[PDB]
Amino acid sequence: AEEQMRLPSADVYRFAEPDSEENIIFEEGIPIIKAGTVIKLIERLTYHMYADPNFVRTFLTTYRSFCKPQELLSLIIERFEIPEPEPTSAELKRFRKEYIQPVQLRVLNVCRHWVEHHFYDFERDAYLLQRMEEFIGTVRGKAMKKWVESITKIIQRKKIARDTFQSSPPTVEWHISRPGHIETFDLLTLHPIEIARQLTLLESDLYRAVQPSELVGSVWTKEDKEINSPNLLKMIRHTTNLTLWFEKCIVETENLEERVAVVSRIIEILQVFQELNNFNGVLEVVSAMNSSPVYRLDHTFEQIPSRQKKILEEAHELSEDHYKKYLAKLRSINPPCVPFFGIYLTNILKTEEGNPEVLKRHGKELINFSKRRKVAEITGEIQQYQNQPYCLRVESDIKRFFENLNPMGNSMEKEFTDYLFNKSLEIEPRNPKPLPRFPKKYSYPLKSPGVRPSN
Ligand SMILES: COc1cc2nc(C)nc(N[C@H](C)c3ccc(-c4cnc5n4CCC5)s3)c2cc1OC
Repeated sequence: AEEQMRLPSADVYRFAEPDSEENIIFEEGIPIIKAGTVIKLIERLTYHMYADPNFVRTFLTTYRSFCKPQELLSLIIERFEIPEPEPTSAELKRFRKEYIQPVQLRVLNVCRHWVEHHFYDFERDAYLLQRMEEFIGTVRGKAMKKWVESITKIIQRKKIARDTFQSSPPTVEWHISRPGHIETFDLLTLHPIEIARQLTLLESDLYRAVQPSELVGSVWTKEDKEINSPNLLKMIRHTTNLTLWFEKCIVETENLEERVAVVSRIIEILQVFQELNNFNGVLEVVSAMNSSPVYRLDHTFEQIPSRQKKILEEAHELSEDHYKKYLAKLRSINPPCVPFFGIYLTNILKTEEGNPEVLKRHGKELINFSKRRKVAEITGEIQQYQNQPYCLRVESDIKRFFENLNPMGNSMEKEFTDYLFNKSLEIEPRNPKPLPRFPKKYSYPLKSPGVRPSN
């Protein structure tokens, strides 16, 4: 074959090897890559024949699961440095025009996407950014000039990046605690509507901050979780803290009648979450009512009105049969919404545990890229809900109060959840032990203002 001899030799260039079942596999137009060696992945990422924006996006989202950022940069620079063949210039003019120029453009296309959509890599590693500017500095040619500028214009935008409502939002609601009196802020003293509004604004912001790479390769459960998954972990910790705070509010209210009022208020909070389509919020309340300390409180739930029970039961049924009702509800509503985040983590963990890192062919390891695309498709679903701002006014004091929630204190999670359950046994002992009475802890009126706003 003359076309293969037009390409460089194997002893001078590693990205012009023949394709086979020993180095690359395609899935069942543009071929979609099932698996392959890292060399073949870089080859197809910068393929001369066509543009592959789907593969570029998916590669750059997921590559950290099989290749370090330092390795990737080296490999795309090695790819870029295509050696010219020796002289006998008709062959050299075709080779430059039809192979070198396309591949070199495709490498810079990868660099542009890398810096525009995954600049955080270059924030985490300073030397990585120096190398990229070193490489983008030392270039040539008329066609590259535009790409070399566009890349360096994006880099300086991200250096600078380091350092309004459409309609009229509704009036902020208050109840017992007056505006400013932050010492009196609590579950029953703030207004339930406003608790729900401020948590939704907070959770919306945390949902939108999560980047796809934070979820790939289960990196949030590894040694470098705090650097690789800062927004993700912030979102999980909020959910952990809000859930355990609801549970703490209920079981530390030892008086039965006061505890009924606490539980009823949390169900009211959930009602406003569903008015707002904050599903994350709905399912935090559901998680709290189903926890071991709360779910067993039969005396408490006996006094909760039937309509409130029904609402809480209907919320639970969102999760039944692999979240069927939830998923039908989510696709049917209009913006704005906060999707339930927990399901995405569950399904990514099933993809990660359920598929192998590599595929065996003839004793050689090919990286399983279909595994990465599946994970990226799940992060794609996350992204489609990330541009949905709420027409709701921030209240900084209430925001700050829920931002600084720390129900566990200085306790570990297990010992705190053991405490909560032991507290549940104290306030409502198991049969046949009699139910003791406990004195009231609240000096203020327990009647809720309700969930209809003003006007
Ligand atoms: C399959 O088991 C469950 C079935 C469940 N079915 C339904 C319809 N809703 C569940 N959860 C919601 C969030 C509820 C929590 C508390 C609720 C309640 C209302 N009245 C009483 N309770 C418990 C003591 C007496 S309802 C389920 C939770 C389940 O596991 C925790």
